[PDB]
Amino acid sequence: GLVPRGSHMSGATEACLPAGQRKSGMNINFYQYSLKDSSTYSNAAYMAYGYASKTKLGSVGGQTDISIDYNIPCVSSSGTFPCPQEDSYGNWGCKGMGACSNSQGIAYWSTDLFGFYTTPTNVTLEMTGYFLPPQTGSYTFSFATVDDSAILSVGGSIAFECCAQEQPPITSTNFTINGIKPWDGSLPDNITGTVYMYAGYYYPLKVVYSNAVSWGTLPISVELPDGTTVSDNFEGYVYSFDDDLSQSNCTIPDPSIH
Ligand SMILES: OC[C@H]1O[C@@H](O)[C@@H](O)[C@@H](O)[C@@H]1O
Ligand SMILES: OC[C@H]1O[C@H](O)[C@@H](O)[C@@H](O)[C@@H]1O
Ligand SMILES: [Ca+2]
Ligand SMILES: [Ca+2]
Ligand SMILES: [Cl-]
Ligand code: NA
Ligand code: NA
Repeated sequence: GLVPRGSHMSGATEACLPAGQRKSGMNINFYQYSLKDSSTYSNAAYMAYGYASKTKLGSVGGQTDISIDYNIPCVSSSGTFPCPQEDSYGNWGCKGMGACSNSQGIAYWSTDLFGFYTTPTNVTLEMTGYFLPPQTGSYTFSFATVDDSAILSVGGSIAFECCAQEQPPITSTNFTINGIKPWDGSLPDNITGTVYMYAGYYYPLKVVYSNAVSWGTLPISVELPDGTTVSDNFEGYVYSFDDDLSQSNCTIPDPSIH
């Protein structure tokens, strides 16, 4: 045939072609989350959108290194140093530091998350931007682990609306990766999700992440169509655009036929 037939049953992921000035990296918004609240983040509506009904603490833009690896302090005999969780032991010490005099269960303030001074022990944050595939094909996004709760969403009308990156969150719960902390706190069923993408279109991307206490972890990766993996540093793949609600042609409801 002259033209491709298109993905079946309108199944292509919606993408975007924003016409404005592209910015490298994602925007990170931070919102209040209560220390040791082990229920709010179990919820889908909260992780999709309800987080933004909490106080907004601040934001930072232009972030290309997006994994989280927050370690609480150990107030040790030799000073205060961050403790990798796997090195913690007893009640409690940190291997190579001896016993720690401080509590695991209080809030701690740090710039570890994106340079923004907040409480990484207890916070929710929303990463938004557009993923630019260099290759047409299947992309597999993954979280290596999740501590405490996270989702990843890809696509127009799923992550956010085309050319409307800065708007309040949309209500879609059609997550690409559902990493929500289960009520009965095992691991989530699946912390990887696949999207078929067409090169050169901008795909809305949203990550929402919550920590309730102590350590926080979210190692983010994507496997490209060519089989290579990009981990943590997404420079060259993620971008931001200021809203332009007036750009009529911004949404591409089916890239395969566009
Ligand atoms: O923790 C989130 C991000 O914080 C930034 O300031 C850098 O340290 C990144 O390497 C890290 O991925
Ligand atoms: O699961 C509740 C909790 O368990 C541990 O205390 C640590 O792994 C925390 O980071 C985690 O939030
Ligand atoms: Ca829409
Ligand atoms: Ca935690
Ligand atoms: Cl030790
Ligand atoms: Na860690
Ligand atoms: Na520290």
